[PDB]
Amino acid sequence: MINAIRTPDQRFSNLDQYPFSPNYLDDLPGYPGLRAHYLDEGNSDAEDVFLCLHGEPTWSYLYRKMIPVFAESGARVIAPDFFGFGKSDKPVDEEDYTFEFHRNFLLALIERLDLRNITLVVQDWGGFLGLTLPMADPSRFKRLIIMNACLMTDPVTQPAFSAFVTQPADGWTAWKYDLVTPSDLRLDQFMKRWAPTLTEAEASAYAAPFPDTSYQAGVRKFPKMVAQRDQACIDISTEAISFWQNDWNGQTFMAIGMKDKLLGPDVMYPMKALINGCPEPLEIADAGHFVQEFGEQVAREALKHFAETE
Repeated sequence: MINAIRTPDQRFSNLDQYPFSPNYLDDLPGYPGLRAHYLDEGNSDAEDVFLCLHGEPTWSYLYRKMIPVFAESGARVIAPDFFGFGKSDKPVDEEDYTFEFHRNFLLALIERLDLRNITLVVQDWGGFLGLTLPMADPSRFKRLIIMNACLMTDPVTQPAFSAFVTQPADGWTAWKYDLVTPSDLRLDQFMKRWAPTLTEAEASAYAAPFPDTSYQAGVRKFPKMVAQRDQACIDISTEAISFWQNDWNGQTFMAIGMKDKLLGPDVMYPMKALINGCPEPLEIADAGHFVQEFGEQVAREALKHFAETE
């Protein structure tokens, strides 16, 4: 079994702009005893479902500006927290966290809730994982909103998606050094550095899930998994490419956080070329890596784009 700890609800008591009522699932196939938290907003009987996937080191809090917009259009919004993150249970051992550990959780959740007509909404690890889900059951997915993300494939198949692991020094090397080498990891202080428009209250909401380092085994493992891609990760990621090029016939919307040192234009303009029918990217000039902090514009533009297409 997997040994996990749970964050005290008290830590989430007064989160700025997070009025969303909690939903949980403690009975997922392959994840016994592990309770997963997810948001389930908007009309539950909606034709469209926006599945919003977060990355590192965030949780569904990152979608708080986008969720109202999507919901007001008549849609259902599902925003799950990865194990190790947010209000989900947190495995204490880093080795329990793998690519398939998170990917199979997502497949398990989509089946349990039986989600169809999915507009996939992705960024960072939500992208790395999320972009390999449509091929597993393509009839469930109808659209994609891709923000600063790509696939964890091998450096030969796609050099773009590995070159940042090399450089620049103030880029990935800094991002990884800040997350895996501090024994005193203050996620609010980290997020104030990498998302410099965050208010003090917003930033502390990113530290809320982690009372102390014993809750951060999953926050440490994600950077390590980018650097050291395992065979299952490469095979699934490289097979996902062929899906996006050849099989994908759904509506796509892309938005780039232009100030992002790691997963900005040089990762995203390759990513565009691989997604069949991907239009011109909305380039948000003032946005860094966490484009969802400029998410009200992205959400509105995506709905406008999708509506003026079909």
